[PDB]
Amino acid sequence: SEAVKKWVNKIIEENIIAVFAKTECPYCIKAISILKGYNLNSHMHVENIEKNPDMANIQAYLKELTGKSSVPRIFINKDVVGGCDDLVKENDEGKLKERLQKLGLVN
Ligand SMILES: [Mn+2]
Ligand SMILES: [Mn+2]
Ligand SMILES: [Mn+2]
Ligand SMILES: [Mn+2]
Repeated sequence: SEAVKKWVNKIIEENIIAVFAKTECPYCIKAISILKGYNLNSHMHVENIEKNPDMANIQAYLKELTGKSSVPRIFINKDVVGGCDDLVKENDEGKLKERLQKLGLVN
C-alpha cells in the first residue's frame, strides 16, 4: 500500500524524533523515556502501531527502512537510530547527544 507507506513517511518527515511503538511495550517505554529526558517532547511523535488496522504493513515497511520489524523503531531527522538497544548504545557512547546538538535540540 502506497497509502501505508505515505502515512509512515509523513510521521517520520513531519517530526524530528519519530518513535513507532506498541501497547504495553517495556523497551518502547524505556526508549521514549530516555528521549524525553533530553527534553525532546516538543519535537517527538510516538505512534502506537498495534492500535492500527495495518500493523503488519507498517512493521514490514519499518523493516524495509531499518532492517527490523520490531518496535520500538526510532528515527531522528529521518536517520535510522533503530531500537531501544541501539538508542542505549548511542546514548552511552555520546552519539545521541552529538545528534541532538547538531539539530539544535540540546545546547
Ligand atoms: Mn498484558
Ligand atoms: Mn526534563
Ligand atoms: Mn505528534
Ligand atoms: Mn499519531
